[PDB]
Amino acid sequence: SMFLPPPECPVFEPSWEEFADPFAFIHKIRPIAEQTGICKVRPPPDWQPPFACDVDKLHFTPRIQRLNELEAQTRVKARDYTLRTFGEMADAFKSDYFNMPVHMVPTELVEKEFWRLVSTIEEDVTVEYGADIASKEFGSGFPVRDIKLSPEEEEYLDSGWNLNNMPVMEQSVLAHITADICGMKLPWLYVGMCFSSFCWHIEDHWSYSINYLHWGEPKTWYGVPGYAAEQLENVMKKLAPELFVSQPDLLHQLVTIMNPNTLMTHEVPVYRTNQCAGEFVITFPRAYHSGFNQGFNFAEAVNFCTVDWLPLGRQCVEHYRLLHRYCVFSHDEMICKMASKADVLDVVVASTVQKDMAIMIEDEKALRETVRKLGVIDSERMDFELLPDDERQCVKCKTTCFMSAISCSCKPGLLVCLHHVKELCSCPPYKYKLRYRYTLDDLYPMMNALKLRAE
Ligand SMILES: CCOC(=O)c1c(-c2cccs2)csc1N
Ligand SMILES: [Cl-]
Ligand SMILES: [Mn+2]
Ligand SMILES: [Zn+2]
Ligand SMILES: [Zn+2]
Repeated sequence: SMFLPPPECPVFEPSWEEFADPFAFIHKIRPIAEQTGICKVRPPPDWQPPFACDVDKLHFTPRIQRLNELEAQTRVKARDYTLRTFGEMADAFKSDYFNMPVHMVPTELVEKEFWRLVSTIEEDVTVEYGADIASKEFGSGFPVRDIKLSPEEEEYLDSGWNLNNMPVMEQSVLAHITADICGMKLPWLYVGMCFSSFCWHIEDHWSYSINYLHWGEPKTWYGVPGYAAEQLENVMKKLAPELFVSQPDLLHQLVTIMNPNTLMTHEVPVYRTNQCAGEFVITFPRAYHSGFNQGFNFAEAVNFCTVDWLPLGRQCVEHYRLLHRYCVFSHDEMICKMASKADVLDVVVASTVQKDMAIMIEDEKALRETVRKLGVIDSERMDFELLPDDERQCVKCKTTCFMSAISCSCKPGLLVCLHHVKELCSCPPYKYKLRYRYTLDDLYPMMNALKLRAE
C-alpha cells in the first residue's frame, strides 16, 4: 500500500547447449525479453568462473551519493578505500541501520525501506560506492591474460560470457570500431553497499548491456520495455523538468531516482527482479532501467551491439540530432569501416550491414541534392576520421560528422552537418564548400562487396 512491487521480469535457465553461444541465445529470447526491457539469465550449474582477489591490494576512490527522489544527479566520470575497508564500512552501516545481522534482513524489507527513505525529505541518508572501468589498481573480476593461470581459469578465459570478450567479439559490431571509446566498449566495475543506487537511464546509442554479479548481497532492478521509452520520458518531464534543460556536455547528463509505482500509475509498464550472485541481467535497446544494492557486493557490466540493433542505432543518432545531444561515435563511420573489411566479415553481419548502408547512401544522395540547390557548389574530399571528435561536431545539432559537412573560410575550423547549412555564418552559399568522405561512385562498390560476401 505504501510500496507495491512491479511484476517479476522473465528468468531464463539455458542448457549447456543453449548457453554455448551467447549471441544465438540472446537472439532466441529476444521476442520475450524485449517486451519487458530487462531479463535475468541463470547459467548452467557447472559454469562457475573462479573469482579470486586480494581484498587489501585492490584500492579505489569512492563516489558519494544523496538519496532523494526526483533530485538531479550527474552520470559518473580524493579519498581511498581498499576492498576490505569498504566492506567493513558497508556491513557496519547495514547492521547499524536495521540493528540486525545483514543476512537476516529480508530483501522485501530493504526494498520497502529504500522507497520510504528516498521520499522522506526529513531523512538525509548518504552512501558511498565504487564505479570505474578496469585498471591496474582495480581490474576485471573475470580471468584475463598476463602471471600464470590455473587450468580452471583458462577454461573461462575465452568464454563468450566472460564480459572482457564482447568488446572484441565479432557478432558485436562495436568490435570493429577503430576509435578508442573506452567508456563504452570496456567493462565497468561496481562496488555496492546497502541502498547505493543507479538512477533511471538508457545506454549510449541505445545499445544492449549485460551485468554480472560476481559475489555478495543481491542487486534489485527495475526495467521498462523499449517501446515505452517516450511514455516514461513524458512522465519524467512533467514531474522533474529541471532534468531536461540542455546539457552542455555528455559528462553533464542529469538523471534521477523515481518510484516505479509513480510510473505504473501513469500507465508505464514496469518489471522487477532480484539479481543474486552468479546471475546475469541483460538490458535491451532503449529499455529504461534503475536499481539499488541490498548490501556489500561486486558487479561487472558491459555494453554491446548485435546486428539486430543496427537500425535502432541509426534512429538513435537521428534522435540525438533533434535533441542536440553529443554522440559517442559516428554510426556511419562504423558502417563504412565494416564495408571496407567485407571479405573477413561474418556473412549474416555482412547481410545486415548491407541493408543499413543502402539506407545511408539513399539518405546521403537526397541531402547532397538539397545543399546543391541552396547554392553550395565548391567541394573537396575530407578524411573526417582523422579529426578529433571535438573538431567535427555540427555547430548547431552537435552530431559527429563523417559522410559530409559544410565549411566556410570565414569561420575557420567550424562545421555544420547537411541539415544545418543555414546555421554556419552570414556569407552567401557560393563561399561555402561541401566536404565529403566518399563520392557516390566510391560508395556503391563498397556496398556491392557486402552483397557478394552475403551471397
Ligand atoms: C552503486 C554501485 O553501482 C551499481 O550498482 C551500478 C551502476 C552505477 C552506479 C553508479 C553510477 S552507475 C550502474 S549498473 C550498476 N550495477
Ligand atoms: Cl531523503
Ligand atoms: Mn545501464
Ligand atoms: Zn562565412
Ligand atoms: Zn547539424
